[PDB]
Amino acid sequence: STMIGRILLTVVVIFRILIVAIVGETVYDDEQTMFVCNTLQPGCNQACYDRAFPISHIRYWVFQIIMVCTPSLCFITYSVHQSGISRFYIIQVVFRNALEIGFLVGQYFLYGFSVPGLYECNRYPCIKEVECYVSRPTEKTVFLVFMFAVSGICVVLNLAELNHLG
Amino acid sequence: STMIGRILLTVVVIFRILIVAIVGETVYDDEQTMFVCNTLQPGCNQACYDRAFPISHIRYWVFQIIMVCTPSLCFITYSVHQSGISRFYIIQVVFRNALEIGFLVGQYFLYGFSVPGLYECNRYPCIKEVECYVSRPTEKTVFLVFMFAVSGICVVLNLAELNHLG
Amino acid sequence: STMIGRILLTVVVIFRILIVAIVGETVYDDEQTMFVCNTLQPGCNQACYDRAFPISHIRYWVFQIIMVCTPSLCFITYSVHQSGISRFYIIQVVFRNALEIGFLVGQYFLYGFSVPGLYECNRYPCIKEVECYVSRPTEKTVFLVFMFAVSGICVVLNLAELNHLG
Amino acid sequence: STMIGRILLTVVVIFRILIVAIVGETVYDDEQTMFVCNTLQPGCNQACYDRAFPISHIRYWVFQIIMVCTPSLCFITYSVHQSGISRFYIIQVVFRNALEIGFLVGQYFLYGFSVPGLYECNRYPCIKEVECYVSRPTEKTVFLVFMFAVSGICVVLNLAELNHLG
Amino acid sequence: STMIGRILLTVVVIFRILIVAIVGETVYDDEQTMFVCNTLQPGCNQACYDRAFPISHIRYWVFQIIMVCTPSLCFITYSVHQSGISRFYIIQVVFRNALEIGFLVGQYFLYGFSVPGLYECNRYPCIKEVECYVSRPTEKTVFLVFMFAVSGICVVLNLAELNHLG
Amino acid sequence: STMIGRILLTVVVIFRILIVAIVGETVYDDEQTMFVCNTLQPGCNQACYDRAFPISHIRYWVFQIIMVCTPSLCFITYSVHQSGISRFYIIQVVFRNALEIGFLVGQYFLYGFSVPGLYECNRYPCIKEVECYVSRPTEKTVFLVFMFAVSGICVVLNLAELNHLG
Amino acid sequence: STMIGRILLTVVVIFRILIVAIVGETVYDDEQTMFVCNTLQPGCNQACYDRAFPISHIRYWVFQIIMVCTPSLCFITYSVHQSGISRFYIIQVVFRNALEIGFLVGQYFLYGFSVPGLYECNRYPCIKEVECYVSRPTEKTVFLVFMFAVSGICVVLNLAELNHLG
Amino acid sequence: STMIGRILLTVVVIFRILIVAIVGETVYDDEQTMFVCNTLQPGCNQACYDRAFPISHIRYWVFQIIMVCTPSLCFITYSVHQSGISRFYIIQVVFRNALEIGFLVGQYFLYGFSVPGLYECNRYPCIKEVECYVSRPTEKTVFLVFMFAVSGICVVLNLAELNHLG
Amino acid sequence: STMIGRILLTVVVIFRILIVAIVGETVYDDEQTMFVCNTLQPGCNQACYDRAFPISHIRYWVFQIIMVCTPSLCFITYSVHQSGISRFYIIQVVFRNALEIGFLVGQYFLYGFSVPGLYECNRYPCIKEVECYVSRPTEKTVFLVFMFAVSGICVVLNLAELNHLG
Amino acid sequence: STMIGRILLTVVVIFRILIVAIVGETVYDDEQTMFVCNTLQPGCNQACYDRAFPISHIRYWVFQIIMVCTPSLCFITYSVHQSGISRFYIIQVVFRNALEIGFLVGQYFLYGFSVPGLYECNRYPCIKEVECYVSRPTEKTVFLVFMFAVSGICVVLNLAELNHLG
Amino acid sequence: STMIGRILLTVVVIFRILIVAIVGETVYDDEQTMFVCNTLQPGCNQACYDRAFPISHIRYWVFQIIMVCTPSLCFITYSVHQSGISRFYIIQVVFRNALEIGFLVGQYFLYGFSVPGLYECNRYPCIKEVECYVSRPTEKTVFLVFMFAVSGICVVLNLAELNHLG
Amino acid sequence: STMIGRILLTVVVIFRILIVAIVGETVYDDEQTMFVCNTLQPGCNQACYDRAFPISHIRYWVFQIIMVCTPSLCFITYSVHQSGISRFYIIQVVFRNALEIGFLVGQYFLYGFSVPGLYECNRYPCIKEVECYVSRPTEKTVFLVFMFAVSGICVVLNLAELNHLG
Repeated sequence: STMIGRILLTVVVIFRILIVAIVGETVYDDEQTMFVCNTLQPGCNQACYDRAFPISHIRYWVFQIIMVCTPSLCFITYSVHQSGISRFYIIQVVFRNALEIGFLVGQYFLYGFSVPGLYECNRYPCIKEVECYVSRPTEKTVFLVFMFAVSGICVVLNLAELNHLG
Repeated sequence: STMIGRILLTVVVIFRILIVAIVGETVYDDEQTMFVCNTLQPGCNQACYDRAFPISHIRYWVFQIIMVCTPSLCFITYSVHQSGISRFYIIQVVFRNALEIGFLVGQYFLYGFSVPGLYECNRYPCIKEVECYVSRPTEKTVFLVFMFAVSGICVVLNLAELNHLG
Repeated sequence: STMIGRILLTVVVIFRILIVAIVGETVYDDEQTMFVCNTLQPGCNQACYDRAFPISHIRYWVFQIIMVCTPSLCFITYSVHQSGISRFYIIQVVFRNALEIGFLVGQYFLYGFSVPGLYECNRYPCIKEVECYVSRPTEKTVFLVFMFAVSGICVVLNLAELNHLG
Repeated sequence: STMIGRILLTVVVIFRILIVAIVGETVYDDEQTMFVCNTLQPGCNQACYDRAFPISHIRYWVFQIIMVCTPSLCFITYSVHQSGISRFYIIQVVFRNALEIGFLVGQYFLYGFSVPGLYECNRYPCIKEVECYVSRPTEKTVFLVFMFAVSGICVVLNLAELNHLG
Repeated sequence: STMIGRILLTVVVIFRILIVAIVGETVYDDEQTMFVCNTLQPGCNQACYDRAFPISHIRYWVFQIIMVCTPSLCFITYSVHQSGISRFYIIQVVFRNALEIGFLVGQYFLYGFSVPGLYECNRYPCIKEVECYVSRPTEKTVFLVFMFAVSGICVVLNLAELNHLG
Repeated sequence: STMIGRILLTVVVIFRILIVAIVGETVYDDEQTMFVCNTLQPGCNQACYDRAFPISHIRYWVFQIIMVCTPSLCFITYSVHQSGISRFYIIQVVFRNALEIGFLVGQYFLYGFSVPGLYECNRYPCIKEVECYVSRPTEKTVFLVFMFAVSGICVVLNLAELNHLG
Repeated sequence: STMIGRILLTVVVIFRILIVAIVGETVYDDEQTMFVCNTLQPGCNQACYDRAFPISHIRYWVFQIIMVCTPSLCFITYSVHQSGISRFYIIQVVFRNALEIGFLVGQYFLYGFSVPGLYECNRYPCIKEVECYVSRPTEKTVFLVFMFAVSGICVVLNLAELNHLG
Repeated sequence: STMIGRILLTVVVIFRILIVAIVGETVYDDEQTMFVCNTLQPGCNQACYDRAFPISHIRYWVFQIIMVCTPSLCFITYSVHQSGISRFYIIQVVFRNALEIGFLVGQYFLYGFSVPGLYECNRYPCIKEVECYVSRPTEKTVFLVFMFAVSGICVVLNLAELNHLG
Repeated sequence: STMIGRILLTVVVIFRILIVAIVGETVYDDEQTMFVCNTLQPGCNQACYDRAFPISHIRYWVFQIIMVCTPSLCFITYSVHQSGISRFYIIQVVFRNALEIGFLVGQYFLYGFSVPGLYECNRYPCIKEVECYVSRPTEKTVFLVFMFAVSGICVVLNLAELNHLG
Repeated sequence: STMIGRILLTVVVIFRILIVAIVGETVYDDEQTMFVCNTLQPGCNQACYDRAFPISHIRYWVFQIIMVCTPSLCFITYSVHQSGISRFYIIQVVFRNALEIGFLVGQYFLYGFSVPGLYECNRYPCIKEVECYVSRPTEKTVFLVFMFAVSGICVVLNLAELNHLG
Repeated sequence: STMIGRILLTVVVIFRILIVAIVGETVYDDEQTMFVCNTLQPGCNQACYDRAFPISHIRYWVFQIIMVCTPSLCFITYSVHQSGISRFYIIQVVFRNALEIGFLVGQYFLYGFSVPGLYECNRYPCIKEVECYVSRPTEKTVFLVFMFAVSGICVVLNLAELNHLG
Repeated sequence: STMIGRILLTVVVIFRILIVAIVGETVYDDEQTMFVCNTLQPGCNQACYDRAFPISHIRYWVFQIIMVCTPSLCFITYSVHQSGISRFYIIQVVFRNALEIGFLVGQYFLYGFSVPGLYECNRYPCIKEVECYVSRPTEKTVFLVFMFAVSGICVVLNLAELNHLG
């Protein structure tokens, strides 16, 4: 039972990396070029876009992907320099669990579960409140849901292994 | 008879991957830049494009290509870790068959058999119904038909092998 | 006499692949951005471009290049799995001949021998007949002629070898 | 205690290089295309952009990354040519410390701790003072803070090792 | 004396290839985007550009570079298949000489020795004669002269070796 | 004393190549797109840009980098073919010195020590004298100074080694 | 009682003429210049304006004013030529009554009682139905009501006098 | 019976003059400013407008009005100079009849009975045939019909008087 | 004392008429051409202008001027037809008083005492609330105050005369 | 016979004045606003219009009309001051004849008999020769012919009277 | 001496009225259409024009002309009604003097002695201070000076007559 | 001889007034709308037009016409009030002579004898010197010459009469 867990964890990790690397960068290419607001004021588009999307999804996902694989690099470097291993194993497993749970919660609190098509903006220099229109909301919603599902699976597997070792 | 089946399956898979990888990404490059609607309303182009093409063909095809090759990766990882194999063989064959049939049916229900040149749009903020015009419909229709034919061939071969093993 | 034939065939094939790969993709880059028609109607440019150039030359050439090298891949895979070979040799030679002749005839019937500088278009929504102007006709004509010559040489060599074996 | 220091230093260095290389170049892509000032004067945008951002952040970071790894290259070349090593070791450690502290102080004095959204410009040919608007200030602020934190960690580790050797 | 000739020939060939490959493709990038004519007629820019520059310099140079190295590929393939060699050596030397002289003469007759800054155009649909303006004439003139000098050196060396063998 | 000279020369050469290769090509990307002159005359921008910047800095630097490493290639090819070496060593050292001094003097006479922000242009078809505005002058000035310093260091080291051998 | 009727009739007639002559012509001056429809189709504005306002109010009112005073001119010309008068008097009174009632009914059936601010148009070449926006609807509504009231008063007075004579 | 004929003729003449003078000049004010054709060719609007409307209606009507009152001026001048009168009376009546019939027939042959909303134009420099759109067709049709009716009434009355005198 | 009252009343009336007639019509000429709102929505300018200024000041003043002089016309017509006069005198004085007081109160309730420079508009099709900018507010405020003062003087004089007669 | 000559001369003169005064000024209103040339050069329209039409037809006709009636004014002033008359009569008749013949010949030599629709212009700052397009050529041709006919009639009558007096 | 004073006063008054009436209204026609400010802000032109020119010169001059002739109208009406005259004469002379002096002082305090070509504006919604440019400053300065001189002459003459009567 | 002088003077004066009044005002209508300069600077057109044409010709001519007829008005007013006359006659003749000579000299010194088609302008805010283009130079030159000739004739006649009286 615990034999297949490692295989499934590795396959899920590789799948997530490949999906993020091959396709993600071209959905978000024209995010700001195709953002439009109903106004004649110079500088309102910049402020309203910056308020609507403080950090892009793809930047967050790349950062998370790189950060969640650091314990393995530390373990490999330690083993290479050596050339209490179980203590290092346990510590790295715990750290991986904590990092993954933290990142999942942060994603939920940053983005939610959908991308709406309209936005209401009231930042200077825009006069009172204006309405702005988003590009490709449906595809971005699908991406959000898919990423959340994959991260949940990863968390479940890590908890399973942690409870297996005891 | 069953000897040539594996060779033909491998050749078809490689051919599909190469065709999708080398040429597909540049037909769909200007999909939204060359989309135009007859109107003066800001934000109508975004809504009508999003309603006409919820998910691009190329995204769907890349996802399908990556997803239909996961059982082989699982088998290879299992064999590497080992260094009832027939049980794994049978299970992976069954899973491949199911995944391919599901993806083919999903493609048919998502896209149909052609891409029309005109589109009729009635989404907010567009007033009543408007007419929009598509880029490169004929080439996209040819691509659709070619992909459907290749996927059908793959399904036929997988069913043949499944019935061969028994 | 038959010794040099194989060398010349290989050199011609490699030359064709290199020529298509290095230079072809940048002549056709701006095909639709620099296409213009004399009109004020929205959507007329899309329809007239789609009617004038249903499939781009470069797409056809890439498809042909990939398709005409499949018998070699099948032969290599068969030999690798084995690790009546002459029957496979004869069959693959025949198939290569048929594929090359078919593709040459298809090219002739699709494109002809030149690219004109003006086009007359009468497709909806354009009112009556309009005149449109093409980008880089002379270079494209040169490319067409060069490709036809190379394909003819390849056909001649394949027929020579087929008659040599008997 | 001193065993883990080298591992952590190497991991931090690799992390910084990867973060700068993979994501940084695409945040700053449209820095000058999306810079706008409220005026009708030709040439005012160029002058005001040049005054606001004399050197881009990414150029400075690439230069610093390349410059802080030169002592290692010198050491490797010396060892290769040889094929008082401790004297070279001490000297290169000292030089690395000095370079890192200098670069950190220079960053602080060049950029500060945030990127504001508005800029006030009074350079010829602009008449009196004008107001200009910046692109993506929040993301750039986050990047600044992250880079400062990483560089501080590196400085702390280098000082720790220097005091360890004595 | 004949020892250094081969070394100088190889170095010159590699230098020419590197110069053409690294820098040439970006001087000619905006050739047609920055071409302008003084007129209000739609379609006049296309016709006048096509008449002024039938084939780009870079296309011609790439074709020549690829074509002048085919005898070496034939010789290598012959030697590999073998695993009267002097007859092949002599024949390939003669063919190289002929190809290089032909290409040099063709370049001279196609392009001349300079690129002027103004062009006078009288092609339909332009009314009578119009004046058009070229991009980056000085750099292109420098490139032309440099390429001519290199090709002349190559021709001289090939003739030297041909006379050396006798 | 003469041991470290070779190491420092190699490190400086590699540093210069890396700096030119990684960052230089993107500072000069928009040189002509963001060049503007105060006028209504068609064709004046082309003439004034061509007069202000006959050859780009990056082209000159790439050419110099490639040209100053040819003696090493000649030496390596000679050694490979051999498989009076000191005569070749001395000759190549002398040639390297001459080439580097010539290129440094040429740079000084071509470009000077700074890039001004305004330019005064009086070339046909511009009427009398006009004023034009440059993009990113400060960064280009910094680049100029840095390159001059590096080249001076290289010249000093080469002269040192030449005097060392005697 | 019948003495004041003639005075009131004359005063009302003069008042109507003055009101129409002095102010009416400048409310309707920009009727078609400030008419706008939401579309990109050439020729749609003309068709939709022509369908919304077949005849301008001011043209109708001028025609009516001129036509309702013809019997007086006929009577004056008859009297001048003479230089059964009661028969002419009765006949002209009857004709005036009939003309005024006919014109009032025609106005009601042509225009109604208000001018709306939006219009829905479905005439060729407009595609399907479009929305258009009117200029100065409130003032035109006030004018309509005022004119109707005045005409009603005139009709009442004419009927009163007709019944008075018997 | 013949007494009322003169009165009715005078009243009709005055009515026609007043109608033409007060209202006609402002319907045709924007005839060429609001004329539009679907094309990008300079000079096509001028040619197509000139071909569609060689002479404006209002010019023709003013000319006719002035020309049909010349016999009265001649008669008055003759009487003033005198200060066979019946011969002059008869001659002027005949001339008036002839002029009025000629002008009515000319109007019918020049303009017809309606103004269409679309026009098809094939004059140089327009390429092939184009479609153009007219301003205020309905009002102009009403004007045409009204003028024809009035002129017919005038002709009938003149013939009546001519037959009365005998 | 009562002798000068009539003279002052006549002079004030003539002064008001002259002031309104000579200068008023050219202050309000460009009221709608120079009205601007900050928005990209078609049709918002029309709605917001119509809501801000339902009836122009000049139209109201012309109507009032014409309406307040009708009793004099009635009196003159009565006297002419006659060719209890005191009863008519008293009645016309009373009617003039009532009309003037009513018009003054109506002006106060319609317009107030100033014209502001900014307007806030929330009418369909404008999205939420927008800001619009007025032309020549100061001059229009001066006009308003001047007209109010003149009308007040007229009312005072009419009341004085009414109380004088008793 | 000579009695009717004076009447016909007066009627013709009055007719010419009325025709020129009422209609002529509005055909030529938009002469320069609707003049267009195919070019991008600033200032070419002004030069080409000034070269095509040095003096407008209407200016010439007004000048001629005023100048040909001066002898009558001189005669009237002489008679008024008096309050050899035949000598003045003869002299004024001769002067009128001379002035009319001179003006007719000048018209013929200035304008010819038609107005063409296209014009070829080669004046600075236009580059080489350009093509320009005229407004309302047919109506202007009709006007030219009509004016020539009227002037010819006037000349004939004046010569008739001159020969009558003897 | 006092005889010529009245004649000169009348001539000066008539001259001033004629000069103001015939030419003044067309210098100020395009005051706001040709007013321009260097900015991209909507609504800044309106505010800055309103602040620079609160009341137009021509409005002030028309008001003054009408107001300074009221005493004569009062005197004429008094004389007509009469059909102590010296008391009225003296009173009207005094009132004329006071009105003229007041208007001259008001002109000086409102406008000064020149119209500058540049204006500096700092009113909302303009950001900080902007620069605006005036139309026809020199002609307006000449007009100002001429009007001041004429008014001064009038004041001098009125004072002369007042002192003459005593 | 002196009898005809008065008649010719009156006729010339009336002719000049009529010519200036009927035609002059419409040649200069579009003087500033059709003035263009080759530049991108806001405010340069205003400054350059104001420098080229400080006072319009028509304003100067109207002022001169009004000013040269004041002595006659003074004489008429004196005669009317009277109802040494020769002293007034002589004085007014002298004053007329002086005024006419002064105005002619002023015209010559202000305008010269022709209007050129190009203008060179160097006023702030224009950068250095720019070129501007004038509207209708030939017609304005003709007008200048005609006016000068008429004024010269008037001066000659006035001097003749002055010498006649003695």
